[PDB]
Amino acid sequence: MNLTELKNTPVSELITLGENMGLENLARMRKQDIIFAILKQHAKSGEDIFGDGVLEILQDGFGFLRSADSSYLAGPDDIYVSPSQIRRFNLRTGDTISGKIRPPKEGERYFALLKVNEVNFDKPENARNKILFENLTPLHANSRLRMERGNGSTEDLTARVLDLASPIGRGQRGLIVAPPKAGKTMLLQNIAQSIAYNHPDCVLMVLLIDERPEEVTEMQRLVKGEVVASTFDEPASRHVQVAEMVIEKAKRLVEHKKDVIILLDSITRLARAYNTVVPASGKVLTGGVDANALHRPKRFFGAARNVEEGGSLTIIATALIDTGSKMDEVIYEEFKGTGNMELHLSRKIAEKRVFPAIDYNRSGTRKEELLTTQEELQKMWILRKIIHPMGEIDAMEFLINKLAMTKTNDDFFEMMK
Amino acid sequence: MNLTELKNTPVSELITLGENMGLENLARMRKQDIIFAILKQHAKSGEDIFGDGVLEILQDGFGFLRSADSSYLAGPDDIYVSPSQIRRFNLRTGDTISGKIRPPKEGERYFALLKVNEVNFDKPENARNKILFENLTPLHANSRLRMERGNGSTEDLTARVLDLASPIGRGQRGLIVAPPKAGKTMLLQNIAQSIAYNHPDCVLMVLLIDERPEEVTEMQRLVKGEVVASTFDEPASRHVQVAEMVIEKAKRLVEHKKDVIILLDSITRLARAYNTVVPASGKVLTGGVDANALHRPKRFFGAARNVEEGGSLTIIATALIDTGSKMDEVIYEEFKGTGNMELHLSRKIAEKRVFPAIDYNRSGTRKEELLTTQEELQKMWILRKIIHPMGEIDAMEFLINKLAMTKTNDDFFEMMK
RNA sequence: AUGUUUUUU
Ligand SMILES: Nc1ncnc2c1ncn2[C@@H]1O[C@H](COP(=O)(O)OP(=O)(O)O)[C@@H](O)[C@H]1O
Ligand SMILES: Nc1ncnc2c1ncn2[C@@H]1O[C@H](COP(=O)(O)OP(=O)(O)O)[C@@H](O)[C@H]1O
Ligand code: BEF
Ligand code: BEF
Ligand SMILES: [Mg+2]
Ligand SMILES: [Mg+2]
Repeated sequence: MNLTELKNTPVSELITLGENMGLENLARMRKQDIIFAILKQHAKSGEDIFGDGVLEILQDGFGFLRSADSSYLAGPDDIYVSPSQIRRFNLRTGDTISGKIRPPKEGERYFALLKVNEVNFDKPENARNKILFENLTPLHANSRLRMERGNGSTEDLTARVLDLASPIGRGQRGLIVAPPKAGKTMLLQNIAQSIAYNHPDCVLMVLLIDERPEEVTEMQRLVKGEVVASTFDEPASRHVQVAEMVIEKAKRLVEHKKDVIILLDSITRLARAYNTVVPASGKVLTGGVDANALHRPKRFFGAARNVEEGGSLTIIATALIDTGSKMDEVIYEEFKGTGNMELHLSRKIAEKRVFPAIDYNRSGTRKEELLTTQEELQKMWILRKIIHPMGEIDAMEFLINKLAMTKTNDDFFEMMK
Repeated sequence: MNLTELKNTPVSELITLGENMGLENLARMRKQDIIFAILKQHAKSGEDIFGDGVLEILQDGFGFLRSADSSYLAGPDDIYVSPSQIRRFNLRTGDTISGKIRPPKEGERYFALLKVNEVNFDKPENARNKILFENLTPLHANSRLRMERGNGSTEDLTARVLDLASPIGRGQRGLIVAPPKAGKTMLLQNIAQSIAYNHPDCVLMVLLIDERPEEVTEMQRLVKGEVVASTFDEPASRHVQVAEMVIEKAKRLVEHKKDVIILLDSITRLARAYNTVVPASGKVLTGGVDANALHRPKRFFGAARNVEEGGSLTIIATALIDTGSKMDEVIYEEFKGTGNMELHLSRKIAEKRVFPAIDYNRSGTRKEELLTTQEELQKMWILRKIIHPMGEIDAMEFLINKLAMTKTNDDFFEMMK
């Protein structure tokens, strides 16, 4: 008796099971209400019920166990967590809790937690003694997260160009700067697919705030990982809540020496949401940005770091420029002094239908020698010195024509000499 | 005895009928008052009266049935809908209701609804069980909505250029960016005529907010569809109300697997109206735009989506640029990074009296391979690569001179090779 | 109202 197991079951089988259990007509009923009635009827027989979810401690002291399939939205099937157990096990926002639950009695509206069985997918004896995320020693990117497929596919050209322009390692904090209508969607899809193919052990999390739902359901059915999104039909409060829950879960996972990867596509939208939810202080800067509005996105971005004791946190955010709004322009570069990695995309190259439209000149990675060998770094330096004199479109055409001849970049580097 | 039937009748016949029924002199009376008196006299004999309209639920709990011929304006002949029936049939704003009505008794001012016969042009048993619009899975444009006439007319050149620049499919969410005095009116008229000619099965709705009455009555007598407009003589409150009613009706139609097409021509004017009706919060951004003013137009724009279960919602809005106001430059923009189709028009080409004055270079459609075949996409790519080096005016002249030689674009593509 | 917008290189 698990909550996620009943959530994954279809509607027809749940209706059939409820009709066999002998309850009210479930055809004219919601799936969540059907599951609730089935759990009630199964607990009336004396059997136990189990559930799971991410903890969201409220300001009063209690909390609930949000579900991932609903993008951490307030649902009727949330498991109530008393503050006594929180104080007894030192629980915090983001801790994954899995234990026995019971249906609400007369006068209650949510399931109660009796005994916790597993904390953060581990024993509670290992979670009671742990080092906080704020005390971990940061470090630079040491492990190399190669994005090249290696299967010789035609779509691998984007990953090869990305590796030649800006290699990505564990704990990297980069930025994907690109004007609208440049190809950010396809680039993010390719990055997510390459991460899921090359490094399936890492925890991939794609955050899409204030996006077109069709794109949400497309990304959810395309990438092999977790997708937490919030369409534009929701207020900025839900955006802030989702961002906080995601970053808290990422911190709790990193605290257990896990490799978390966050592919953010709405850093600008997140900053707009934070500027909308912040109370007015009577002081407005140039472009309509509050003085204390960028602090929360600043911390959300800076949360990414590489841990020496174990694990890492990678955050790749895509910033929006040339959107016609001065607020986004002020945000983007305020954040430019940030992202230890900038991958610029050119609109002029995208208009020529030359995919990918990557600005190789302005791209780059700091401390790239820690992720590449000596000969590889020398070859990349020679390639950059050869590409720099040529124009952007000409350099992109040259790179595409030279990478189409071979499958691996090593052969291209060997033929360049 | 139908309301719309009496509304379509002329004034002279209604006056004659009222004089034959033996009532007060109807020559010095309004047509609506004449219809009201005729309905009263006909109901005094014991016969039944029927009406219809779009439901507009008020904040208190009751509602009225607005009429389409009055642009959903508050009229004396609105049918009152009690909240009891709303609670009994789960009615919402936008549901088309058609049932028996009765004249108001002593102390009443509006017609009452006794029994509902048809809901959303369908049986109530099919409307009681339905999936909300917020739960439908979005998708990209799959079905091709070809705009080419095919009759070899001289006006078909605009549709041919539009198809070669940006093909339109079901569920598309585009933008027509053009400075003033460019030819937006003729272009919108041609688009509406091509939609009514090629795809007469789709529900066409043209929304004109804050425009001149002459243009309104011109569009109403030119296109073959529904025209809901609101001239500048009305406050922004009526603009917001009309936009809400139109989008709610569109959502209710899409919920019944219908293909709705909305040709918006005032996205900038709608954003200005929303910025005017929003209460001041003491925080003004660059250009005079409120922080929470663009949220409602953002949702109105993002409502457009393609449904996998059935139906679609297409919204083609025309944004205004270079109007001398910085608010529109932020308002029209901020919207640039939202849609997935931009059809730019050049003022320099319009000054040369070269119609249509379309910027073929900056135009385009994302995921265009889902609406065109392989050979068609290759021919469009070759045409774009040939047109790109030439200047805007030169490319437009070349395209016009090459399309004037033949009737179909297939012959042009075959002759280009 | 100052900042924002005006405003840019
Ligand atoms: N690698 C690519 N190959 C082919 N087309 C692409 C590629 N990247 C982008 N595009 C085209 O650009 C359009 C928009 O790209 P997108 O990633 O949505 O840009 P952004 O996210 O910056 O708005 C897509 O619909 C696609 O047709
Ligand atoms: N396809 C066309 N053919 C001929 N003249 C046109 C065409 N499109 C626009 N025009 C001219 O431009 C004028 C204004 O066009 P309009 O569509 O009103 O531009 P906008 O809507 O951008 O203000 C029209 O009065 C018309 O004379
Ligand atoms: F319009 Be893109 F997604 F920035
Ligand atoms: F003056 Be146009 F209608 F934009
Ligand atoms: Mg995008
Ligand atoms: Mg116009």
